[PDB]
Amino acid sequence: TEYKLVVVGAGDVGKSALTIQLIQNHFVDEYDPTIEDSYRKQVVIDGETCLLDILDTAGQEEYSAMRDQYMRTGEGFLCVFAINNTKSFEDIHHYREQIKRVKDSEDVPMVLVGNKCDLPSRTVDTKQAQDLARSYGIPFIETSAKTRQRVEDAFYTLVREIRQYRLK
Amino acid sequence: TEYKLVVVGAGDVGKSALTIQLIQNHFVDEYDPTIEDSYRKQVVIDGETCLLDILDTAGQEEYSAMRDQYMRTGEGFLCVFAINNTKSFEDIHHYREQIKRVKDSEDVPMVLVGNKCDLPSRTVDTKQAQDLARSYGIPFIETSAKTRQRVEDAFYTLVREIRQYRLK
Ligand SMILES: Nc1nc2c(ncn2[C@@H]2O[C@H](COP(=O)(O)OP(=O)(O)O)[C@@H](O)[C@H]2O)c(=O)[nH]1
Ligand SMILES: Nc1nc2c(ncn2[C@@H]2O[C@H](COP(=O)(O)OP(=O)(O)O)[C@@H](O)[C@H]2O)c(=O)[nH]1
Ligand code: NA
Ligand code: NA
Repeated sequence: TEYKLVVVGAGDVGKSALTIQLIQNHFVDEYDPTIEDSYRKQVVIDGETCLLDILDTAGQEEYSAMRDQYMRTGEGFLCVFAINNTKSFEDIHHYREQIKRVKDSEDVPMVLVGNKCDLPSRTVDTKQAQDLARSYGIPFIETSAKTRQRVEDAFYTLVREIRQYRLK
Repeated sequence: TEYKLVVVGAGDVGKSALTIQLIQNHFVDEYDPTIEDSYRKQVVIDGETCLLDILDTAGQEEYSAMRDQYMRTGEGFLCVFAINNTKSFEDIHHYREQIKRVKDSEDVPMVLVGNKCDLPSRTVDTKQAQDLARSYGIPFIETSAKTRQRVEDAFYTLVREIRQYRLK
């Protein structure tokens, strides 16, 4: 039932920062007196209960056995790069292709995110990213976790993509 | 083929500290000229290629959709508590029971670890832990990631447990 979001992308692009910001304003204390302590947190986005996972192959998942399992379990993917990191943008295709392979489908809920849009030191232009998103058939959003710009929007977009996919 | 180790336990018991220490002295640069860049890191413990994963339900996996998948993929479990944290010891049974349930088996390679054995502020006695390990049928090891005591031993023990299990 819950929407399973997975944030993917190169290391140091702001996956953790984005997810923490989102959770900060979206967690609810859910009351259930038939469980220990009675109050578990859950994340609710655009009126949907969401589960959230970060696939971090640069850090926490470098020596991991779980990469393909994150991709099989995940329902929608936020593919993140940083606007000051050309390599992180170049890495998007590899992640996208992986997910496509694992899920064995051309149609996966995905949103492309260019993070750190507050930085003056841009090397990835909006148009480059737009072209990429358009090739994939997916939305593109620029975000900044530092300044809190379009963070909720990116997650909201992905939720909506998953909602549309589920209606098929 | 590779040994899939999963470190489980309450938050702040030293799972990350233990795993980082282990990796520090066990990673090898593996040369393979048919791949990009030619040199991927791998972890080798007791002459076995290992993959390493931390299940952290207090942090990185609190809102996660992946708990049961970590347990299904994992082959051996390092169950960690801290000797100054009574609650973290009380939580071991819950983790153990979860893994048993997910894997549908009484026989899972497991090692019980009491971490932070360098601390003077003990509330879990060695005998308590020994009794627990003995009930489970598994080794118990006290460790300190801070002072670097028995860290390799704990992982070596779990590797050996997995080796024995695989020989069945
Ligand atoms: N200027 C700026 N820095 C950011 C932004 N998001 C994250 N960072 C920083 O980038 C680094 C990597 O962030 P982190 O969330 O750890 O990236 P992850 O490795 O992809 O999870 C940290 O220093 C963050 O503070 C952002 O939108 N703008
Ligand atoms: N004294 C002491 N502190 C430790 C030890 N291992 C970890 N810590 C500290 O305990 C805290 C939690 O460690 P961390 O690895 O983040 O725990 P995790 O949440 O289980 O991954 C940090 O402040 C670590 O530095 C240890 O063996 N001894
Ligand atoms: Na790493
Ligand atoms: Na958390």
